Amino acid sequence: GSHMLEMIIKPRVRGFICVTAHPTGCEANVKKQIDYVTTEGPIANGPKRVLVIGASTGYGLAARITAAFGCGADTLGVFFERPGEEGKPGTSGWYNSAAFHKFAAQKGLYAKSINGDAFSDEIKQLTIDAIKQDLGQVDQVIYSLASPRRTHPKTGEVFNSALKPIGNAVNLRGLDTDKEVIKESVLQPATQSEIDSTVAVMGGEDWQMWIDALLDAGVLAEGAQTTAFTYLGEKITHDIYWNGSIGAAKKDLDQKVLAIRESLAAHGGGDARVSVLKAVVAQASSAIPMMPLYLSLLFKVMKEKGTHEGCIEQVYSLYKDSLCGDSPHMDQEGRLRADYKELDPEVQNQVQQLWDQVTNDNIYQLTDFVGYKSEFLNLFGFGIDGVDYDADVNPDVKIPNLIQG
Ligand SMILES: NC(=O)C1=CN([C@@H]2O[C@H](COP(=O)(O)OP(=O)(O)OC[C@H]3O[C@@H](n4cnc5c(N)ncnc54)[C@H](O)[C@@H]3O)[C@@H](O)[C@H]2O)C=CC1
Repeated sequence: GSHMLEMIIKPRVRGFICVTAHPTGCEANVKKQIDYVTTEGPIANGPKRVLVIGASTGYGLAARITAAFGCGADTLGVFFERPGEEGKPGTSGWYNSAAFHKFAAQKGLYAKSINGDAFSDEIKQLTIDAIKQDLGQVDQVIYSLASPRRTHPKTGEVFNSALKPIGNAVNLRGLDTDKEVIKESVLQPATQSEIDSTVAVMGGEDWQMWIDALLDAGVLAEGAQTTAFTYLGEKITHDIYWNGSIGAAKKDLDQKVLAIRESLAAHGGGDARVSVLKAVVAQASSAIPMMPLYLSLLFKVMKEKGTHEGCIEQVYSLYKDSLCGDSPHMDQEGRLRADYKELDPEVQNQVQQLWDQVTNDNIYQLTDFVGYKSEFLNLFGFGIDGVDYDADVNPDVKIPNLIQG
């Protein structure tokens, strides 16, 4: 009885994290993103040998799909995910990557992945080995890591990022998605070590080490390109993302990209850019109470303007318009911008006006909290069209050409 080895997978939410994922729904999600790309059409003169660091979920997964199925690229992915086993579904990023390999093979595209700590030297060396063996060199490096912690590869110190303002304490409105209440909480300012720790985790050092180690090993093509993804947002979240501990990390990136750009533009006119993207629902969104509230408001306002979109729409445009096309959105620091429709003055004015009217009683009249909840479950493979959630599945979905570090 393989009924012993298969199970019916449902969402289990503990705190504000979904601790299960559905493999069939994750596959359908990857397919939906692939189908969006192929419907929009090919992207000309894109890279053909692409390394994506953080390739299993969210924006990194969208970049891998865009590169592969939009630009026709062979892709090498790096991520840190949990395989499935009997009675214990793996992470959504694992099932997403299983689906990616499946569809890439169907279309005759190279797909290899490395599972391990991208902050470590050992994973960087395994990645170099794969490029040498399979691709020779890569002509694009996407940096799309998001982690709350980083083990420094030389010293072994474990750094933890902090989500805090700098200077004064601040009162931040948020939405508790477990109790479904509007709630304010006071965040204390970050200590200097909380700033230093957040810069170490979320700044540009590891990104630079990736370029540094790859160069020393000679696996970056001429005219090579690299970009790191980030969020800047506007006033509502600025206490954190502009002036806060995370802001300090983003000030690291605007400097590191200049050094990286200098190294590549001497290498046959390569280029490097910080790419700024719009706010989306991500796995960790519900645990930062301000984001569910902001997203629920932003979604409703942008839907009323016809401009709501998620990861694959964002990154397809970034590739088509900025990384590979001739209508880039450069800003004054030299950042590629894909977030301009979120930062529409009228959108922001409307969100900021609704921000100060939303209460426990009008949440569903003033916001798209419904949409937030649906898109959050979607991340883990739940609520997808055409999926029979009553059918048993084997949680141990395997991945060919998966290098375990
Ligand atoms: N979620 C959002 O609203 C926005 C996010 N971004 C940027 O997008 C990038 C990706 O983050 P998200 O898509 O937000 O969510 P995400 O959590 O979906 O992606 C995180 C990725 O990093 C990988 N990862 C984490 N720790 C790792 C480790 N130690 N070793 C190897 N891989 C590891 C995960 O496997 C996954 O592939 C980040 O650079 C973030 O700043 C930019 C704009 C908005």
